[PDB]
Amino acid sequence: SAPPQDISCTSPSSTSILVSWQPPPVEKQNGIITEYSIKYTAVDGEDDKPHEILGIPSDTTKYLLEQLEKWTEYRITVTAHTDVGPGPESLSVLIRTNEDVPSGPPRKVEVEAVNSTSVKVSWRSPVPNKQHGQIRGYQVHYVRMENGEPKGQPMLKDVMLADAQWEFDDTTEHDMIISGLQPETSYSLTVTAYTTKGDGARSKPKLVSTTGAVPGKPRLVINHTQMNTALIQWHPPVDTFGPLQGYRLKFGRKDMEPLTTLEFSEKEDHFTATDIHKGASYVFRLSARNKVGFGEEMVKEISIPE
Repeated sequence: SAPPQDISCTSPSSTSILVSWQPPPVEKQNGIITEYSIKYTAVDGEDDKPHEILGIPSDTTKYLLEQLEKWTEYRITVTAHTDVGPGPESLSVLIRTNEDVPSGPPRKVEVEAVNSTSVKVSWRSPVPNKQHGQIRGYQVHYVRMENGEPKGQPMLKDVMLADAQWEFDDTTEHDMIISGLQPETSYSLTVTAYTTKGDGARSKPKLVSTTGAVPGKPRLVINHTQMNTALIQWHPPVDTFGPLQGYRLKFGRKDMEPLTTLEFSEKEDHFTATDIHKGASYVFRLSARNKVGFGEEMVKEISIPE
């Protein structure tokens, strides 16, 4: 006898497969067809047991398999029955149900401050058996926090993978800098992965704050003193953003490199520079530091008249 023909399987959802067939050629049948049956088995699935669709009407040539596993392969045959019994089963067809969105978050989310206007976030792909498809990209969500609660509107940055690193994305080490942020401000960051079907589960939010700002520029006062010296005095910036910790002075002949670098504590606010000769130009560059670091340098060049 002849089996069903025109076997056609398609997946309309991540958990379903539409099976289609036609009766065997009537000139090649024997008895009258009375029903169809389907055999379907998840290959490599959580449930590897064969399942069946029974009692399909003789005039019915399509049937929807449902409650299948997401993005999973199924091997399928169709069999025609007569009043005698079942005939030979069709050729075997294997297709995979559709992709879905990831049910797991990106793995290993880590955050850290960069400077006063930016933070860094790192992550890896979701657990492979929770992706439900080829990961196509990620979205980093971040919202400004105030007293432990979100204040501003959330923003996002989308990262889309290139075709070249679809295949090795489980080994790619992902990271992103978010800039354009406010000094000394807390942000709550989440990361999602996406497939073609859409966005998946979000990581558990992680807090990260930008650093504080560095101090403003100090003010320089310069005097010509005896024996080819100059008294270099300074005043702290009014904007220190916390306790000042010291100063850094770079000085020497103008354009002549390298300059001499000296550091001072916050308690010191003058220095006598030596080898300051009449008829030459000298540069002084002074920055102030807090625990974050040094602010911009106040830069002054002086020329001693002859």
